[PDB]
Amino acid sequence: DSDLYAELRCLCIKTTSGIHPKNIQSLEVIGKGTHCNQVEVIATLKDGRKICLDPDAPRIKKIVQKKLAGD
Amino acid sequence: LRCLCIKTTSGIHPKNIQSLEVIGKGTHCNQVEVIATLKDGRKICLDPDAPRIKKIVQKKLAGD
Amino acid sequence: DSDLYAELRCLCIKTTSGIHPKNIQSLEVIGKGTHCNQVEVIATLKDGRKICLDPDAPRIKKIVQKKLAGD
Amino acid sequence: LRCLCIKTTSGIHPKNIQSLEVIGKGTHCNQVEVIATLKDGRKICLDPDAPRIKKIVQKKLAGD
Repeated sequence: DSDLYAELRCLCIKTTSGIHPKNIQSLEVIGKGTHCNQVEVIATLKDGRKICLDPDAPRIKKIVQKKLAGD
Repeated sequence: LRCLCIKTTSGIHPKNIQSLEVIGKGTHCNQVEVIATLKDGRKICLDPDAPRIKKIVQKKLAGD
Repeated sequence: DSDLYAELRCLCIKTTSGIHPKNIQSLEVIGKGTHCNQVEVIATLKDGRKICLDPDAPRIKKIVQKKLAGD
Repeated sequence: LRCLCIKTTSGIHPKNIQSLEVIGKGTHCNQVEVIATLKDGRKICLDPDAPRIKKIVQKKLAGD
């Protein structure tokens, strides 16, 4: 809890569960660790923009399973 | 440009996974690709259709 | 400026060139794009902590070249 | 988990690369791995020893 100079920790303090899966190009799930003590999910949109998703949101868990499935 | 993951696995323990990237099918890759990054920086492809993997993903998402 | 709700843009507003190459596990170089109009370099330390490196610093460019080479 | 890049390439245009990740040799992968993510989300392995790749990396760092 004593940051190193220029250290990058958690990326997403604000999150949403309101995205349409058809607009997502890829998804990254970053588990808890020494860099940040909360799970963070980042969705990369087809246009390159990125958005912070709520890992605990039921809708987000279902979006992740459909993606895995090729849905 | 094409598929990166030609060999995949389904028996990795979740304690070792730091993060996962899920990429859908595209013009030059007709399969969903799941790349896990280990705590030691090494990377591996996971079988997206194996039930063991679907559960490891849900646990990673929940803080497991 | 119009950001989408919960959008993630630039990650490193503070950067440094004072890092020892031997402590770096992996390096990520993220080019400019719609998500952020400046190059960003994130070094992941052996312990998992992450730090923002200066891409324009001669010392950083040389650290990337020795890493590519297996140093 | 071990070496992810068995096939690498040295002829991709930097215009297509969004980001690169460089991973050093470890206990079970005796080669530096360079994974490029294209703007379409596909991933590819780059030959770290080729001069055309060493230069593409420097252009990326420089913002070209």
